Amino acid sequence: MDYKFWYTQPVPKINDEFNESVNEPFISDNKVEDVRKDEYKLPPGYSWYVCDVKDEKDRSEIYTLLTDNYVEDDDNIFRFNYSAEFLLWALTSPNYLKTWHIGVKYDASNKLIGFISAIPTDICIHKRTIKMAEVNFLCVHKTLRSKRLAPVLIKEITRRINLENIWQAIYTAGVYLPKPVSDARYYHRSINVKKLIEIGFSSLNSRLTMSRAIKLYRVEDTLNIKNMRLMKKKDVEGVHKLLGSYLEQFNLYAVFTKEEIAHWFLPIENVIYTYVNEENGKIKDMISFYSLPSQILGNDKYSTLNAAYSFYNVTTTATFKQLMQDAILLAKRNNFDVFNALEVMQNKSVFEDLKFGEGDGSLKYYLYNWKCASFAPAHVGIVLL
Ligand SMILES: CCCCCCCCCCCCCC(=O)CSCCNC(=O)CCNC(=O)[C@H](O)C(C)(C)COP(=O)(O)OP(=O)(O)OC[C@H]1O[C@@H](n2cnc3c(N)ncnc32)[C@H](O)[C@@H]1OP(=O)(O)O
Ligand SMILES: COc1cccc(COC(=O)c2oc3cccc(OC4CCNCC4)c3c2C)c1
Ligand SMILES: [Cl-]
Ligand SMILES: [Mg+2]
Repeated sequence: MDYKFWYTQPVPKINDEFNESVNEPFISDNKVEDVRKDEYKLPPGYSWYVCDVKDEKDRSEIYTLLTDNYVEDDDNIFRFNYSAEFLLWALTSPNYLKTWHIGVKYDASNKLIGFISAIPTDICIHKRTIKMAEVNFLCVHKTLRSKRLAPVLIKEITRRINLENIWQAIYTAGVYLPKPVSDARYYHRSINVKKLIEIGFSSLNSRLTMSRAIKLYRVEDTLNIKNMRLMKKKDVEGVHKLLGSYLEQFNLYAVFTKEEIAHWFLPIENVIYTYVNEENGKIKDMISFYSLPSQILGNDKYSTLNAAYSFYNVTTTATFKQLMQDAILLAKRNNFDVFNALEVMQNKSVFEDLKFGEGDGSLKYYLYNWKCASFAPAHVGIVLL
């Protein structure tokens, strides 16, 4: 389109394409002492608000904002419905800053109508490891859309991040903006087939009757890796090493510390599931997925789609296909209707054999203030939430 906000930002032009050997900021040499110390102006009757995610009430108000106003599917039949407990997990990682959790309230009602967040994470992009901010959960109330509020939120978080002497960020969106480093399609592996058909997430063709669709997706309730168990505190060193060593091969991935591994993977009911296979006290395989339910808009029978999203999966003792079959099965065991993944890492390789369907769109990966060659998604080794 025209991208009049994005064009003033340190990000590539729509027509920019860089050699593999390019790996550097757009703007280097930045200075904390020069960063604006004043908050971005909001329109009359609107105020900044510092959200304390560890306060139940503040967390609940972010949760209602996103519940009613967050990302929908193209046909406006489903809306992402991140739980409050998920938000807590997502936003309170190691060394997080409360003042990168940014709310906008409407003066007169005192109601939260806008939100944007970031967490600090070490990102390796093309073998350069950079302190970055991972930005998520940008949201403006449906009644206030197209008012140019989203650039005010962006600019204000950029200012807040810059104050910490961080100059790059990482983010994903479904919408095309200037300009993806990678673009990954999503795929859906049906578990509760009939519910999926009923709510219009999946469809039948005459070759596929209801009974046939149900047989097609039926799994065996027996793991390929018999000893796969919920991760415990004792497993953090092992997971750190297994995941840490695996991720080195990709062009884009998070460099997790131990403290990060514990946060990111220790299980929490209805938010994050990690399973491990220990052999001789060494952690040899792992599976992880997170819970992201979709609210079903206007379906008489169901109000929630229970969905599991693939997180980080590593196998040394089985085929990746066997690993990801077990991950489908562990998801089913925890009541999920569907197992979603992106075509990142080695995922695409198993999608056909494990009966994933292609979805309807793709997820773009972005860096802010970084110049580098774009790449196919199989070179992406990071999953954002
Ligand atoms: C070094 C530190 C750096 C930190 C900062 C890093 C950057 C982080 C960037 C944030 C990454 C967030 C990642 C994330 O959370 C994950 S992606 C999901 C974002 N949330 C949703 O899609 C929920 C529903 N929609 C809304 O809330 C509104 O439509 C939002 C708020 C999306 C835009 O509100 P609006 O009422 O529809 O629009 P205006 O206010 O009038 O603004 C229009 C301007 O916003 C640009 N826009 C629209 N959607 C965008 C998006 N998803 N990313 C970036 N930019 C987006 C748009 O292109 C236009 O700029 P342009 O004229 O150049 O084209
Ligand atoms: C059925 O429910 C919905 C609700 C809203 C939108 C859509 C359409 O996008 C997908 O159906 C969709 O499927 C995916 C599978 C893996 C990872 C994905 O993106 C991540 C995780 C979610 N937040 C941002 C980064 C996705 C998405 C966005 C489907
Ligand atoms: Cl400005
Ligand atoms: Mg707006």
